[PDB]
Amino acid sequence: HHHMTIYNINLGIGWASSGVEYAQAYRAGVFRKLNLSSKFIFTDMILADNIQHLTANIGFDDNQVIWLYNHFTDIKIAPTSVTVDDVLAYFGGEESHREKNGKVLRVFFFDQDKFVTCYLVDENKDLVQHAEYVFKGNLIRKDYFSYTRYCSEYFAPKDNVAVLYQRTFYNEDGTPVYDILMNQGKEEVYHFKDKIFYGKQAFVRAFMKSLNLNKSDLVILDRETGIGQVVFEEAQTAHLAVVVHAEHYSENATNEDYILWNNYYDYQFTNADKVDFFIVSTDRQNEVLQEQFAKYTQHQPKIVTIPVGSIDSLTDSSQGRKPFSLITASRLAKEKHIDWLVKAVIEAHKELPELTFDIYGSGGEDSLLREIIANHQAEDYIQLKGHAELSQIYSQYEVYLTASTSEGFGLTLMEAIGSGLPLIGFDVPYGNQTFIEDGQNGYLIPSSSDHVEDQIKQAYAAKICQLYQENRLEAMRAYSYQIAEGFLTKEILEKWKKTVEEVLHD
Ligand SMILES: O=c1ccn([C@@H]2O[C@H](COP(=O)(O)OP(=O)(O)O)[C@@H](O)[C@H]2O)c(=O)[nH]1
Ligand SMILES: CC(=O)N[C@@H]1[C@@H](O)[C@H](O)[C@@H](CO)O[C@H]1O
Repeated sequence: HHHMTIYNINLGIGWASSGVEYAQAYRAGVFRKLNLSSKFIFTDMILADNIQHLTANIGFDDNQVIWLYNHFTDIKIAPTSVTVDDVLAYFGGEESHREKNGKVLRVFFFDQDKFVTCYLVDENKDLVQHAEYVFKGNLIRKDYFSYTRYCSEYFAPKDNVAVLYQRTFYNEDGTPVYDILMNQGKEEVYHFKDKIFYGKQAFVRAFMKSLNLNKSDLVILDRETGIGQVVFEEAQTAHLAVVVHAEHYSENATNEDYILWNNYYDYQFTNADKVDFFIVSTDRQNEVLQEQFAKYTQHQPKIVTIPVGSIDSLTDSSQGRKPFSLITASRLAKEKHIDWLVKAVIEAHKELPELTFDIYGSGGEDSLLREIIANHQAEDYIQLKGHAELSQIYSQYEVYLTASTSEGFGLTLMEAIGSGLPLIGFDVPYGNQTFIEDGQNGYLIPSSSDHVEDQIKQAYAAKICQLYQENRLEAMRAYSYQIAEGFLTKEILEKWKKTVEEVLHD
């Protein structure tokens, strides 16, 4: 490549990803619009799914995607198109019968000692994402497929448990490119046939060098656990930007003489002299971080404010908004405190029996949330919707609720106001203070460090009730759209263009 390329580095991606991954997807949308060459690199081993299925889901174009382990081969990022028949060709013939159970297809043979389990992309299609080969009860090999087999895993029995010892990655023609020798989940040795790498760091270094980075390239680092030093070192011949996503230090641990950074930034902040610029989503975080660099460190890095999201256009309700309908959208994670919202809604429902509350997202808090709902017999008006595509969802509702105690930005807050939702949330930095004008487009609720649950639920309940009882909904929605005009894609393109124009040239 001769053209400027923007390389973006993250660990992983899933069906129900965090805002970090969605922010990357927003950024990809911007780079496409600016007709700029970009790559989004993921460094995690992802085998449970075809990585292309995940990236396409979130909206990356296939040619914007680099997967670390695939990169050294000539197999392109692609959807799974291998069939059951294609799969069975890798294993010996003579099928006796099958068993199907959803996506799990087990193919039995007359050789009673062997069977193949296929894991289908779609229960009602014959596309096979990966397959498992079992001999006399023992798992021996797993193959992984896109348009051909790109990876095999090799297993041997120990105490009757299958132990992974080797992973091999292939080229299109079926020849192996490299083997990873495994030890209890650690990728210890990467054997490239004519050379060898010891440890993932060395492997990632080789990857970085394989990019042939030019001075006019930009490396943007989103997440970096395990690989920071190698990325930092190899990015010096290009330009290096670090995106700060969440709150970046611990207030409770910090005092006049000592600061405790967020673990995901400690490395980057310690070595800020190696970073060309940091990116933050709000000016308040910008100023906070700048001050802390001056107060606690010997660095004075460049820090630019670029929102991680933008709104293409405001979205109007297409068929109207259900009366008294409430929405929240997040990972079901402790730091979002959706349980406080559920209890608040149960309470407000005493005064407004028409209230409903839909909860979008996935996460380990689902068990607690179901328990609270069951305990109050609230199933008919409070529901978990799962992780969904939200673009058409928000404008079907009246008001958005958040009990998150901290947001670097909060993409669902931006998305919510872009669809004309008033917001009710805690008066906490940074996102809530960016997106909520108390009394104009919703309410900011004072937060306390002791976090008394009874007080919290009473406050949210009171505020929800007040919005409806004082007839504030029309005015607040209108004000949300007004705030949202400050977060439109047109503005953001210019911010990126400007930043890109400054890394290109000087
Ligand atoms: O059911 C859901 C819930 C969330 N999201 C997306 O996940 C991202 C969450 O980002 P945010 O900044 O709100 O929270 P984070 O997960 O970063 O704390 C947003 O872009 C949402 O649109 C989604 O697509 N479907
Ligand atoms: C809890 C928290 O701070 N989450 C931040 C979010 O506010 C921000 O929108 C996103 C994308 O930058 O990074 C997140 O993970």
